Amino acid sequence: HCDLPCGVFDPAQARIEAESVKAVQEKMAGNDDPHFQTRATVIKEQRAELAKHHVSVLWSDYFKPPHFEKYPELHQLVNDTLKALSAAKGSKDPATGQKALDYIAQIDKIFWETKKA
Amino acid sequence: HCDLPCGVFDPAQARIEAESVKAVQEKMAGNDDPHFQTRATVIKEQRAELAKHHVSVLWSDYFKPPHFEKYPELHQLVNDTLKALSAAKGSKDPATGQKALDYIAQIDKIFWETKKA
Amino acid sequence: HCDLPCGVFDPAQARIEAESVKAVQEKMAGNDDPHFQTRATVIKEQRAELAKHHVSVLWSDYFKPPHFEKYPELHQLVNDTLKALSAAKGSKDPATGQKALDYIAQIDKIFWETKKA
Amino acid sequence: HCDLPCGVFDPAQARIEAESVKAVQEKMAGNDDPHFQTRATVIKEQRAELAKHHVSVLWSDYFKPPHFEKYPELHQLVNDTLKALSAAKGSKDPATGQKALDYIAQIDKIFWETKKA
Amino acid sequence: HCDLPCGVFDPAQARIEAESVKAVQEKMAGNDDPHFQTRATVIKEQRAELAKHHVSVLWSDYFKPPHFEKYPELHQLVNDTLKALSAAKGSKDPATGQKALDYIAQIDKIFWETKKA
Amino acid sequence: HCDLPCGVFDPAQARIEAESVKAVQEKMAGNDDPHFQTRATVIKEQRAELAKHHVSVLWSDYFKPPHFEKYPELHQLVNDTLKALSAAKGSKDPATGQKALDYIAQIDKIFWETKKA
Ligand SMILES: [Br-]
Ligand SMILES: [Br-]
Ligand SMILES: [Br-]
Ligand SMILES: [Br-]
Ligand SMILES: [Br-]
Ligand SMILES: [Br-]
Ligand code: NI
Ligand code: NI
Ligand code: NI
Ligand code: NI
Ligand code: NI
Ligand code: NI
Repeated sequence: HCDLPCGVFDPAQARIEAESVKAVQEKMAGNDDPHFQTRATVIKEQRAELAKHHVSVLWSDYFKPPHFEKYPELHQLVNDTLKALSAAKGSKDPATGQKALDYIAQIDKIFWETKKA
Repeated sequence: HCDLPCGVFDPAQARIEAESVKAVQEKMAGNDDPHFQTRATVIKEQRAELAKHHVSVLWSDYFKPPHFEKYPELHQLVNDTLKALSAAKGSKDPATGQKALDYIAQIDKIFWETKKA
Repeated sequence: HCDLPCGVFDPAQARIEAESVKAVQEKMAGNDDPHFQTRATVIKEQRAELAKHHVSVLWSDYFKPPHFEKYPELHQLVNDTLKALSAAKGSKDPATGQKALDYIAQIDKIFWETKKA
Repeated sequence: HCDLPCGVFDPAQARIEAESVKAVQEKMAGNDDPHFQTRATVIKEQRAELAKHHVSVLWSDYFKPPHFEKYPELHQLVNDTLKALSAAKGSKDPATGQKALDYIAQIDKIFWETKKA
Repeated sequence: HCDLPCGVFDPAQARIEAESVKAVQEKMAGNDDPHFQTRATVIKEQRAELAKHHVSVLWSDYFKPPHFEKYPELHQLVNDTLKALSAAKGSKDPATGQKALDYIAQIDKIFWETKKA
Repeated sequence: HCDLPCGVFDPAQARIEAESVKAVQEKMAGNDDPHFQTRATVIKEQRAELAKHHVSVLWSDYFKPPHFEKYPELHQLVNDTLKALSAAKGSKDPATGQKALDYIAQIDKIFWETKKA
């Protein structure tokens, strides 16, 4: 994931960050204190950006042309995932974090498929 | 490029960082001091990574589905640029820096078209 | 701008980040959602800080003593630009973003002159 | 892992970075090219520091007084893990990476036990 | 503080960042402007996290087994300090900043004792 | 130092980073192992950049126009300090770290003078 190549990649990195995004959204629903809301906004923004970086890294650094041929929809899937993450970043609705988790889950399925074969 | 959205994008950001990459490769042929070679290596890894970030952001944050219908080669183009920037990161040969610039120039051409219509 | 030296500089880097600052200020007048206001605030703080970094780097890493003899107001100009960017960071008023851009435009004019002779 | 608290933590974040460390060390044995060795060293330093951050965050933000009560050896385990990561930073021997991984595994078991309550 | 080892550490780095935390908290009592409160919250989060990094680095990179031997309460002191910093992150009350500072002062005395040998 | 303004500034931040630069230089003189040299180069580059950021921050964010009038040589002093730090960054000679420490010491003298009055 580090560009050597070192060869170690796992969508879990994108996932755990996007799970933090959703968790923050959930918490924001429970406590309207402006200072808390602000800190939640700060943290959500950071985690969502890290999730994007991880998803982008799988796409540029791990996935190769044979993968793009086998999965013609992967380019657009990655793009939509990144857009979903930016949508979650801009929203307090955990359903937006969940949508981005849903997309990452589709990438993860494909990822582990390429690991078998 | 900050994800607000703020709507301020320019592939010049990627290009300037990719220019630094090619310039650093060029300097590496000029001075065999191991300390200098190592600093050039540090700097090149960082600038190439920034270039990759700028390219990725254009793709995810600036380009939208209408652009992708109009330019069906754009997803693959962005993927190629990022892989070219990875190849430059791994190399001392300025030809690799140039190849990354050439891809960026193709993104730049598409980008300014989308600013017209 | 990486300090190798690589010799690749362009005040466009500062300018684009300062444009994002003014754009974010402009958006803040458009949408009173507190969550949106807070994200705009996060993003503006970051982009202004990047702009300040780019300006500082030009001053320390690109401009050299001959430039300072030729442009004796340049030190104070750079100081003013950075303080203008701090003032924009602290404000929602796009006039502050504009003032920072105006100073950057003066650095830009000096910069391109030094590229000629 | 972000400090809201959001309550999302997983020692897998430290693991994955430490796996990269070990993977780099192994790659260093098979390509004596000076530029490659330098890049491998640069990347290793980065990923080892990320792994440390993730371990430190678990210890400061996730683990709580009753955990330190139940596991009187946790403080020292976390300290030994961080030192094992620094030892891996300073070394090309994959045995050092592996030792860091063995420590993170001890943290991972404790972590998941604490999530059972 | 960088992990060479270079052997240059000073708890003053944590102190200065924690002093900023407390200074922000105090400033928050005197300007109820929503934008100012938001920026103060953003900056506080950043500086508290820097202070934590500096404290964590001391503990992992500077302190050694004989220090932990001589000061059996060091592990818990460092943990309490990090938690005090998180409490300051989450609060507008300068008493929380001050408590973080009082903990860093306990670390600072121990540090300087260990530099006497 | 954080741009609120919070009002907390201390040249010690620049100093401790520049002291790390010098310490690394000293160590590089003692151990010619290429892996160690590389890691030292990495670390020195990072610390020197952080020292520059701190010096630049005093200059833009702390020092004000009354200070520049009272100390007409301060602008150029800061510029030369930053250049000295970039010189140390590019060198393994600790005398270069010491020169940058010398310059910071001149800034520090002025800084504490402005704190009295
Ligand atoms: Br890779
Ligand atoms: Br945007
Ligand atoms: Br340069
Ligand atoms: Br937490
Ligand atoms: Br150390
Ligand atoms: Br300030
Ligand atoms: Ni990797
Ligand atoms: Ni933007
Ligand atoms: Ni450069
Ligand atoms: Ni978290
Ligand atoms: Ni150090
Ligand atoms: Ni401050």
